[PDB]
Amino acid sequence: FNPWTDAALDTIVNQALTLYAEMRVVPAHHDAFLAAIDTVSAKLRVLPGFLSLALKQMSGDSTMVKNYPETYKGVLATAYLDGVAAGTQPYFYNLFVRFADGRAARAAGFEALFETHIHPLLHAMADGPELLAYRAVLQSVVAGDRHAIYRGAEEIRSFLRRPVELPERETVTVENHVMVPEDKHAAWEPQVAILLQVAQDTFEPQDEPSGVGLPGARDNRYYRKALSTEILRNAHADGGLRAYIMHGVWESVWDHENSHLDPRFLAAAGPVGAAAVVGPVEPFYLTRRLVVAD
Ligand SMILES: [Mg+2]
Ligand SMILES: [Mg+2]
Repeated sequence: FNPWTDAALDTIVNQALTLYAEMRVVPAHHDAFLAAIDTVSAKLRVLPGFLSLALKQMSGDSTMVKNYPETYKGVLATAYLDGVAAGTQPYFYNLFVRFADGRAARAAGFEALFETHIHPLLHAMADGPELLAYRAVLQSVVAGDRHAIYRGAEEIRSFLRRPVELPERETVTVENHVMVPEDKHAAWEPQVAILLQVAQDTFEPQDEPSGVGLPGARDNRYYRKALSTEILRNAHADGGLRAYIMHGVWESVWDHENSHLDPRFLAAAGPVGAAAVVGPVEPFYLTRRLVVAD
């Protein structure tokens, strides 16, 4: 069940494809792991049809995605960073490798690169047990930012060529993970797309003069607009379930959490959340590497 093999990759084509991994890395292997990612990204960036690569460290967990009462807002905002600072958790890293189309993805030989450079570092200490990675191939269904919604294959490629999450900007990424019944997913996708209009348009206070909003805080309901939103579908159903990630980038944890309290968002998300039979789980991430094509 490896979706990164030649054969798996043969089965898919004319749109952006993301090779995607969720990994755990222990401190003893961390420096080597980042060196390995840098070795791998140098090799990938020069390949035909390569768009971007993002390495994101899980930093906390959204509570407002669950619609807990506002007293719980942001209480796990930095909890994963704290686990690294306590040594109680490994590093959790997700990797996004975006290609122009299936031919580019297929040609890239990513599985080999991963096996050579990254796989050997994904073990605990003794040496110890292998920490298994989640692996997927993901399609970008629809995407958007503060100015426009991107629906065509080429418009979405272009969006993926200019990621906003440059590490030095200290943006906060969210990945809202859900599974929808496979027999419902086609009908559901158009409902999800209204979330991109909400993301493009909504902020608090609504009259903020720069047209972006004010920074969120624990003690207010303000927020700046999302920086970017992208709907990722797993290219392969998991039997009767289809996995999605609503991939968002925000200026801060508080902007995100406060966005979830806005009645405009709640009204639009209600119907979308109705079809989710697993999740939502929506962690926070910091972008540790961002690499674009040469
Ligand atoms: Mg090139
Ligand atoms: Mg969210």
